[PDB]
Amino acid sequence: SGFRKMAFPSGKVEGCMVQVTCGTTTLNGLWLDDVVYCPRHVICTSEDMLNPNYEDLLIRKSNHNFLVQAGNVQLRVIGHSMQNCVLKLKVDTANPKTPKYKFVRIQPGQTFSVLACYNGSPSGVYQCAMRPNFTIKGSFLNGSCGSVGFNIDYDCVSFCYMHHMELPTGVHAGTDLEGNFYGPFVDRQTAQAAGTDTTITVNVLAWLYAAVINGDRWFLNRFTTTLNDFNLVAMKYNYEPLTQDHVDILGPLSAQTGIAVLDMCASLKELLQNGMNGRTILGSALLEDEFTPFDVVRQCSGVT
Amino acid sequence: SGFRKMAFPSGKVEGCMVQVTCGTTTLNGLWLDDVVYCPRHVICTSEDMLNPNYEDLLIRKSNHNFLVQAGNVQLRVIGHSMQNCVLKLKVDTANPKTPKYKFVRIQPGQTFSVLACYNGSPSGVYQCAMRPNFTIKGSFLNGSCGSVGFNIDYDCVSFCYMHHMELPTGVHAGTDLEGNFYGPFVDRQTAQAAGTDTTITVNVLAWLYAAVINGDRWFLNRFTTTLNDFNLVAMKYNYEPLTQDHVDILGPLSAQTGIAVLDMCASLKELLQNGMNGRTILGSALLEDEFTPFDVVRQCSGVT
Ligand SMILES: CC(=O)Nc1ccncc1NC(=O)[C@@H](C)c1cccc(Cl)c1
Ligand SMILES: CC(=O)Nc1ccncc1NC(=O)[C@@H](C)c1cccc(Cl)c1
Repeated sequence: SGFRKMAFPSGKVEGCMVQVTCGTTTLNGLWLDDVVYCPRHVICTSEDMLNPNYEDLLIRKSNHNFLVQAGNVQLRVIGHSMQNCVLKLKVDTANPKTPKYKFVRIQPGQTFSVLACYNGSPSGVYQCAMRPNFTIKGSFLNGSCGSVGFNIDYDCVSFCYMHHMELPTGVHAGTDLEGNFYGPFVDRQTAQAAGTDTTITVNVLAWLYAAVINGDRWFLNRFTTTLNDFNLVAMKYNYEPLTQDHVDILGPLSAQTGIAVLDMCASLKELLQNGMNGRTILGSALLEDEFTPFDVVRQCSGVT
Repeated sequence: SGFRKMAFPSGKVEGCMVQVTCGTTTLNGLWLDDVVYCPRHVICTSEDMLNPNYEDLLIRKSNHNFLVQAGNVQLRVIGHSMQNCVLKLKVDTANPKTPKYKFVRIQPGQTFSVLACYNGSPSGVYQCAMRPNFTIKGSFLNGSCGSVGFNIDYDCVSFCYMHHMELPTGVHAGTDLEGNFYGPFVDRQTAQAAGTDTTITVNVLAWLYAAVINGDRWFLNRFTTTLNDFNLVAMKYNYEPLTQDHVDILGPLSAQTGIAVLDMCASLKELLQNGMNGRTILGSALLEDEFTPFDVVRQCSGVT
């Protein structure tokens, strides 16, 4: 028992982190096979970030200008290319620690672990959710760019995020491993505001099921609701509309606890309308939305 | 910017996890050099756990009864001994992945990362605090025993916790790596209640400093207090009394923000007396106490 914001074990990803330096700029790269992936803004100075022409900037750069270091050993760069907002540096040595991996573009509301890194060295690991507005609420400082987000399926690492930018709001923006930003963000030092961030209803419901499984039952009531009635409440509280696909994914949790999804929706509706009244659920005084139904089942079943 | 419950990268510890089986019981072991450390209750059946005589139980066990597996390879057991509540299994092979390590007995209020494991395989990593009542609020299921807690200082892993037991309360109890339980707990299936759990005042203060550093300043007020006046409030709200040692440790955070420790104590006093009024601090609707002043400085400076 007990429920925690749990991250995947980070070892397979630690073995891939390298330091990439170009001119005066140093950030992190991801070494998989004979390719190092890093944010393309490594070729920029803070002066260039105001309005960078990455094609023209990359033209003044050769293989020897990209310094890649894996711990204390230098990798020889034999090729460089730009794919969307990432640079791909071909090195002459395949990473001997390359795990079985995939590149995946996650959907908003899905979760992933982040291995924060500085100068190619891992500092920490935490669990994140891709917000419905395509930002992440991470913990990143200057030098953290190139830190990756991932999921693990037994022995396979699915890389889904590469950190690129911190908005003036203090929220984070980045790309998939093909260099496509999540959301409308561009890799430019300009005012970019994150749109309205809604609460991931299906995740809050999954977390309510985790609370019931782990003993916290005070919020359960004698009521039920319909998808349309619940969604009228969800709109008012900036919660994502619940669909039958969401109800379907909550099926295993509903079967485990014996509580119908719409009954759990009525508990959530009353929690939205009346608050927690000073009470807590799984040690939290607010409705947690960064656990997917898959995360709840995984943690409550012990998937390694 | 951004503040998260961050765990240490787990790779060095993943390379040490093994599966230990004795009779019908399977749990996790920690392989360092030519020794495997695991909870001694591995020699018990659930029938034995009611009132186990570990000395008599261990007498009916030989080196060949302890099956140690590191992934898919079997380790040859050449010795076995009981040290307090842990068994030490001498194997004929030193772990090639043994990191630089230490065994440390942490103090209540200190934090550490847990690598939850099942059948010698890592499932996840999360940050914990040793509660003032010597329990931890973790996430552990049947099979998780032997999962360890640790801290990392550059390249050295300081192992501080080994998971042994879940109390009927749903909180967790375990030992240091010499087999000494934290708290009054015994490795027996008997009613053991965790004493009163207080809030780690110095950690809440450090987290208030992290909030100020990261932009959340609404709670700052025009007031100050004294250690004795603040402690009268701390007693009423089951908060650990603040000492000058605590004020001293908060020094770097006070210097960074320019806010005197006693001024931050007055903000905390008003937060205790009036609550958050529906507001949040670092995404939390309650006062967080599982970040030490060292964790705040580390996360806010990017120590790898
Ligand atoms: C100073 C500082 O803490 N930065 C950071 C902190 C946390 N994450 C990233 C960063 N870095 C950035 O956001 C910068 C270099 C930037 C600016 C404009 C566009 C892009 Cl793609 C990147
Ligand atoms: C069933 C189940 O989820 N267990 C567990 C869940 C989470 N942690 C540990 C455990 N295991 C225990 O607490 C058990 C085996 C036990 C009982 C009495 C004394 C000790 Cl030292 C140990």
